[PDB]
Amino acid sequence: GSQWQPQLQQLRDMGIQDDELSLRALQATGGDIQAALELIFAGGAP
Repeated sequence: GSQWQPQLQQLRDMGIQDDELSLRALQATGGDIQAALELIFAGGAP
C-alpha cells in the first residue's frame, strides 16, 4: 500500500468519508483494508 490512497478509495467506494480515520488504520495495519476495518472497529489496535 503506497500512500494508502487506493485503500482510501476502497472505503471511498463503500461511502466512507473518514479518510483521516482510514489512513491511520492503514498505517497501523501496514496497508490492508480488511484489517483496517478491524483497527477502526477496535479504535486503536487488536
